[PDB]
Formats: sequence, C-alpha cells, structure tokens
Amino acid sequence: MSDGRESFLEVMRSVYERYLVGVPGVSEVWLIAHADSYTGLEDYDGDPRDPALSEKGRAQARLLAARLAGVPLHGVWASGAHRAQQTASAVAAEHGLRVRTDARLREVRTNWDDGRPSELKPHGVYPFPEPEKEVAERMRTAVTAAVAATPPAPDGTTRVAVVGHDSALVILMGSLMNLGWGQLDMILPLTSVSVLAVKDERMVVRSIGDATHLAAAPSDVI
Amino acid sequence: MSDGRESFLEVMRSVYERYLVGVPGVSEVWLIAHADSYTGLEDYDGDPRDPALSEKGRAQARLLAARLAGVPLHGVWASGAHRAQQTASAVAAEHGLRVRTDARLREVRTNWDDGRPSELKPHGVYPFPEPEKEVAERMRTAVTAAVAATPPAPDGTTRVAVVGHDSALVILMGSLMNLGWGQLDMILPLTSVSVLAVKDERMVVRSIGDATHLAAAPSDVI
Ligand SMILES: Cc1cc2nc3c(=O)[nH]c(=O)nc-3n(C[C@H](O)[C@H](O)[C@H](O)CO)c2cc1C
Ligand SMILES: Cc1cc2nc3c(=O)[nH]c(=O)nc-3n(C[C@H](O)[C@H](O)[C@H](O)CO)c2cc1C
Repeated sequence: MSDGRESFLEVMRSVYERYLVGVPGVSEVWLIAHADSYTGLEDYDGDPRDPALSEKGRAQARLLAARLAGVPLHGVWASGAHRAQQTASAVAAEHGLRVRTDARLREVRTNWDDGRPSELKPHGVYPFPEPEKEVAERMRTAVTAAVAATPPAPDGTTRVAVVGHDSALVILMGSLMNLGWGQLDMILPLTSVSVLAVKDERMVVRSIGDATHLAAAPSDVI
Repeated sequence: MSDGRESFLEVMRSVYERYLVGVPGVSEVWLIAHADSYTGLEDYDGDPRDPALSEKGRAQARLLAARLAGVPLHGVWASGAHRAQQTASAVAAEHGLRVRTDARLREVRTNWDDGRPSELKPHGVYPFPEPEKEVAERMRTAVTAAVAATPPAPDGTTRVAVVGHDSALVILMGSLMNLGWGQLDMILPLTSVSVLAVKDERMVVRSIGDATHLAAAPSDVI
C-alpha cells in the first residue's frame, strides 16, 4: 500500500513514457536489413553493385517473411536496390501490401560504389566516402516520410516495415542515440529486424539487430 | 571480374569475423528480461519487491515460450527472483531442462530496496545505489559462468538462456561495448530477447531488446 510500491510504479511509468511506451499515437517502424546477395558474387554476371538475392538470401527472406506473417503491418518500404526490393517483396506478399520505394533508403556510398578498392579500417574509423551525418539525415527523413505516407491503422499500433541496408541502418540507430560511428559497436545481420517507436518527429530505438528467425536454420542459410 | 568486388568481399568477411558472424565455434547467450509483475502491483497481497508474474506477465511468458519452443536451448539460468524463475520455467520445460539459479543475475539494487522513494533522474543520470561498475562485473561473471556451465551441443550453435532483469541487462550490454550508463540509451521490454555471441573470452553484443513476439497479442499484453 504505502510501502514504496506507488513511487516505484509512478517513476517506472515516467521512464517508460520517455521511450514512448504507454504513450498514445505511437507508430512502430520495423527496420529490416536486406537478405544475402553476396554469396556467389565473385562469379556473378549481372550488375555486381546491384545484385539480386543469392540462393541463401532467398532462404533467409522466406524465414523472415514467415516470422512477420502474423505481425499486423500497414506498409512495406524499400530502397531502390534489387536486394532490398526482393526482401521487401517476400515480406509484403504475406500481408496484401505493395512494396513502396524510397531511393533515400539506399546504402551508404562505399569505396566499391566509387570504383575504388575496399580497405579494412581499424575499429571506430569511419570507412565510407559519404559522411555519417548525411547518411543519418537521409535515413531519418526517409523513415519519418514513410510514416507520414502511412494512414494511421484503425486498430492498435500502426506498423511500417522498412527494408534497407545494414550500414545505413546502424548509422541511423546510433545517431538517434547521439552516438557516432563505432560507439554503438554492432553489425546488423542480414534479414535482422530492429524496431523504432515514432511519434510526430521523435524517433526512439526500441530493439536492434534481431535475426532470431535464423536460429534453427542450417549453416548454409546463416 | 577483378573489378573491385574481390576486395569488397574480403573486407566484408573480415568485418563479419570481427563480430563473430559466420565464425565456427561461437556460442550464444539469450538474455531475457523477465515478464510483467507490475500490472496490478498496487493491490498485490504478497511481497511487492519479489512478486509473482501478473496475469499480463503470464500471457507474455506464454508468447515468449512459444517463440523459443523451436529454438534449440542447452541451458536455462535465472536470478532467484520469483518473476525471473516463473518466466524461465515456461521456457525450460519445453526444452527438457531444469531452471538453474544464479543470484549474481539479480536486479541492480534500487532506492526502493534502500528505503528511499524512487526518484526520476534526468536522462544520463545513474539512478541506482549499486554502482554501474559493480553491476557490470557481476553480470559478466554470471554470464561467463552460464556459458562455461553449458556443454557444447553436437548440432548447430550452443545456446544458453539467461532470464534476468532489464536494468542489469542493459548495464551488461553497455559495458560490453565500453559504454557508460545513458550512452546505450534504451530500456529493454519485459520478455525481450537480447543475444550475445561468445567465443573464447570474447563477448559480442549481437542483438538487443527484441519483444516482437508481443506484436500480435492484444493491447493489454504490452
Ligand atoms: C561495424 C562495421 C564496420 C565496417 N567496416 C568496413 C571497412 O573497414 N571497410 C569497408 O569497406 N566496409 C566496412 N563496412 C561495411 C561492411 O564491410 C559490408 O560492406 C556491409 O556491412 C555488408 O552489407 C563495415 C560495416 C560495419 C557495420
Ligand atoms: C534507461 C533507463 C532509465 C531509468 N531511469 C530510472 C530512474 O530515473 N529512477 C528509477 O527509479 N528507475 C529508473 N530505471 C529503472 C526503471 O524505472 C524500472 O524500475 C525498471 O526498468 C523496471 O524493471 C531506469 C531504467 C532504464 C533502463
């Protein structure tokens, strides 16, 4: 009764509200890293900078789409890249949704894109020619624009899936926590799910990098 | 063919290996926050500091157990708190395992534990009387022990589930990234799954805070 439990619960509620938990009008954005397109790239005769999914990637996307089949989704967005579109299509096909495209969801520009050799940088050294703040801002505006183009769901939480690219996604999530490259020291697995909570222009990182739909899969799928 | 794709792929493989992705002999720790015990706590007739799960928490634990039913698990550990034990019991029984207890997984000591009203701190201000460094040390010890206690499984990835408490868990994961309280600025949802990848004495934060198994449930389940 008056034994500290009231103070504990009220403060917990206040903490939850800072992270948009227990707050009306919150939408969720499920950020999805595209599935594998690099197995076999050494022998690929298509555009090697815009490859289709590999056989392994098709299998990952099928596991992802099954995982998300039961989740109410109200929109699916993708970058213009084949690997993102193809992943998004697998997801959207379980929901009666059409994949909407936003080129601003593209991966960070890489040395590879510029036709230069790639180099392995030390931890914490930003490795891309497109600056981190520019990547973060185009991801932030692409995400809030996808929410603004999604009508609020009539029952419960509006949820938008956004299929993008692992480096640009982890840059977005770090920037949302006011962290620079290397501080949020993670790589997002292919087909991983990361959740943001969004209300008006405010965006909160709720979960990061979960590819647990692959946990029981054979090793040639991981 | 030798158009920059080979250096791109070689760098990519090296980056994956730094984060234990696609590396043989890696184990996983699934860090699980216990299920709800706070709904209705204001009227709870037992010990409010060590309560059983609520009706809502039992529903969350059921959804969590169903999520993990198809995931191979080779050990289940929990703190001694009833709410952690009850959350773990739902997971363990479906994998043919007894729940094992390690009190080093207990929640950070709170103002409530010390007889002071809970106080809402500004973001970034550490709110507990047990120092962060001490919480991180005992959590790392406990997880290291849970990994060491689990014999390698002969199929796929060896996996240990560890059911604990959200503040201690996010302290551990921040510490594993050499970050202090408030930098990894997240609260972990109840029944959320976070994953560490482990090989030798190296622990990598793989994923954080996923409670997507709750997304299809009724709204009174979160
Ligand atoms: C933490 C991390 C470190 C990275 N390091 C490099 C690197 O040093 N050089 C490079 O060309 N790409 C790097 N990348 C990109 C990466 O190797 C690969 O191209 C993409 O992650 C695959 O989608 C890195 C990405 C992340 C997330
Ligand atoms: C990011 C974060 C900030 C929190 N801030 C406080 C706080 O200011 N005061 C407090 O009593 N508990 C705080 N907590 C604990 C929280 O309110 C609650 O007691 C636990 O999360 C319940 O398991 C915090 C927890 C997190 C992870």
